[PDB]
Amino acid sequence: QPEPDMITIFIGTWNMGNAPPPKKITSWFLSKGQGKTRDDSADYIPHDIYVIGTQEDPLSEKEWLEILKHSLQEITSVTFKTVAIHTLWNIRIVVLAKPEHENRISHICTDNVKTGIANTLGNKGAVGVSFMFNGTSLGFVNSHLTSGSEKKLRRNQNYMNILRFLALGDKKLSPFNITHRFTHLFWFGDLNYRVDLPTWEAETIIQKIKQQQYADLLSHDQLLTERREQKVFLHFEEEEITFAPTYRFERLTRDKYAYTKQKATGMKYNLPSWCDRVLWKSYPLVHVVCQSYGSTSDIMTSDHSPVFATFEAGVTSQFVSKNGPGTVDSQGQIEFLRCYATLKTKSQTKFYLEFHSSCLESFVKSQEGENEEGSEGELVVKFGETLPKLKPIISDPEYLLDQHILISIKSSDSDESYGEGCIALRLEATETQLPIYTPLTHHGELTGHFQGEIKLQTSQ
Ligand SMILES: Cc1cccc(NC(=O)[C@@H]2CCCN2)n1
Repeated sequence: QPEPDMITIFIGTWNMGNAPPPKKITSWFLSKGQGKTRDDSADYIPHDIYVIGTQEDPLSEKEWLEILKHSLQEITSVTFKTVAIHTLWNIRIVVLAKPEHENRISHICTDNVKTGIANTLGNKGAVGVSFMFNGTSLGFVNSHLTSGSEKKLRRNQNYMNILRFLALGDKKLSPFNITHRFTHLFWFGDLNYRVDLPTWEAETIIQKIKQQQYADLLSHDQLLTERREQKVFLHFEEEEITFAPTYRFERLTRDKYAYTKQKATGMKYNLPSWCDRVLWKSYPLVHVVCQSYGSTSDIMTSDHSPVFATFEAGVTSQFVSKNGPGTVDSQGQIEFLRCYATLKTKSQTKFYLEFHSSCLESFVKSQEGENEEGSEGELVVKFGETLPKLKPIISDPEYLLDQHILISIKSSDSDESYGEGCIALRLEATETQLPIYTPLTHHGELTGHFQGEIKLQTSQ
């Protein structure tokens, strides 16, 4: 039975509004409703992995798992296995996988982050799951961010706290946050970003939605504008939105948006918004294709509609050679040539690099670089041809060209990372000097760049 080189992943996000679900929720898992929807001809084909994020979820874990499994079994005639379930307050993540994937799944991790301080601490935050699928690391974050149209900056802060503090994936990747630990990272939830238009324009917005004319609304969506200004979700992707705003509906119909201020809302307006979102970030040159992104039309127990997204995701096999794992394969080498980091920092410490990758027995520390001043103010750290030659565990090009090198640039004085990035080994040529590049981030914000040349030797 061959190992797969691609799987499909379902991501769902639903703010259930503290109400139990209706008896049938299959439309969600079938990607049917509004937006980019799934072909009817695929309805019986199971996804490999289903990841369900809920917010304002009133059910017990047991109650929701029974509904989910019975839903999938009705669609696919497959009894899915539970990979993980984790709940913080009313924020929950469930990961289910086809039983044939049991032997392929390992290193299952869960964690949560509570985002608020005092007043603000006690119901917002995030849950997450990670695991390995054969040679591929997968991370999943369900976040419920701060509500209210005038709190976009709090939402951005909530995002940075979650990616700093959520402890998923390989703890040996100590310089790296979740935005660098996974081949594929999916971040979804009730992100709570709103369409920023005047209150007086509510009925105009409703009209636009009834005409399915979303362009002048999406141009005011706070998540799209904050992303375009590099204030949040730097280096993540989102499919184009082609479904109506998923909040705030009157319950038991989808015919009415309930936007007007009420005591129950804290006297805040809830103009129709795309609160409920799915974003992803995959390592460079790994296959990831969104095959659906939309909302259901027939699940009406909440003031939100469920959102679905599905993905093709490239995966790699576990590799065993005569040599690695458990020795190097001297037929393999990675040389980083004429590299330099450009940093935005005002500090004047010396810096060194660390190279981390599951193609190495353990991470590699470089010598200190040579600091120079850039023409426009910047620190430039030069490494020359001084960098340690990296010795991968397997030299077979079918393995090595699918790997990635994580890079951290660290202060000699503090051993703190000033920037993290990732380089693909999916090169146009081996035994050939080729340009490489990554942006460098720290706490998910841009802090610099790393560029230079690579020379990769494989057994071919
Ligand atoms: C589908 C599923 C759910 C939960 C766990 C797993 N698989 C594993 O944990 C494998 C079994 C042997 C060691 N690792 N698969």
